[PDB]
Amino acid sequence: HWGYGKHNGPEHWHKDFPIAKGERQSPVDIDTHTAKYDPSLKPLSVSYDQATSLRILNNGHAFNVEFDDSQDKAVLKGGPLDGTYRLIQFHFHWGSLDGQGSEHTVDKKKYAAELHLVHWNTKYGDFGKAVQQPDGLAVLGIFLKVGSAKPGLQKVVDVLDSIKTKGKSADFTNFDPRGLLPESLDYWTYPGSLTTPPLLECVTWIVLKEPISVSSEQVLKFRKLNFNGEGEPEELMVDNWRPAQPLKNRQIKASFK
Ligand SMILES: C=CCOc1ccc(S(N)(=O)=O)cc1
Ligand SMILES: C=CCOc1ccc(S(N)(=O)=O)cc1
Ligand SMILES: [Zn+2]
Repeated sequence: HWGYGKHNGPEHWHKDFPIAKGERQSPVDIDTHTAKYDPSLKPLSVSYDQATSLRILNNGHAFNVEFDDSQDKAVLKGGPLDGTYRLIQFHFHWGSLDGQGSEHTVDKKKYAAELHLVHWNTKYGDFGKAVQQPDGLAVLGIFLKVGSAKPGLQKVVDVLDSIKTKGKSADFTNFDPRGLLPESLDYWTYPGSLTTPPLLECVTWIVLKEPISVSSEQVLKFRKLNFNGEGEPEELMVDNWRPAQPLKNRQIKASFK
């Protein structure tokens, strides 16, 4: 089973998931000087007012806050996207130290963590079909830096004690993901992939320029989670990020000048 350890981490993934060495892998370094402003890019439309969170799950790789995606309740549209993409879950990647944890980097800078809000293109009917399409998913990525607390994150932080180990889930209703966004929706965008196996090349990445700030105490609580299941040897869930992959034949576009 793949993971983030010395013996099953990102350098090993290609042996079971050969697309790991593909033409549009994620994450990437965002070279801010080389990214080109695209004045034809529309503003993002984030419509989360009717979002229905259901549950939070430790899946052994991260924790997912899951949403009801059986109707257009929380959707992403506009920007580089054609059509409507429904929010299915969000999760984070984070480090063992404040100086690493993000998957995307900005001029080689690593942030302490990165939030991924995962959406699937409604024209494909469900998430499983969507991941088989080159325009199946839109993932909104948001960097986290350590400073002031993010009040809208605290409800997530406080439930983590109940899902410490792999396979644990807890009810998690009425959570409003709007509380996780920064003020600005300026973004970079490029075609890429899932950043974990199966590494499918199905994602339009939309990475916000403005990080959110979270407190040291908030990120410390992420680091108390476990990769392992209950009753197994404890391995802290930290450094669950894939490093930047070759950009290859891609251009990163900026929504802003
Ligand atoms: C649960 C936290 C909610 O966070 C926000 C934060 C801002 C808004 S808005 N765009 O209406 O001013 C709505 C919800
Ligand atoms: C197809 C099952 C796995 O689903 C996902 C969904 C999203 C991601 S990521 N880190 O690229 O946002 C990784 C794996
Ligand atoms: Zn992710």
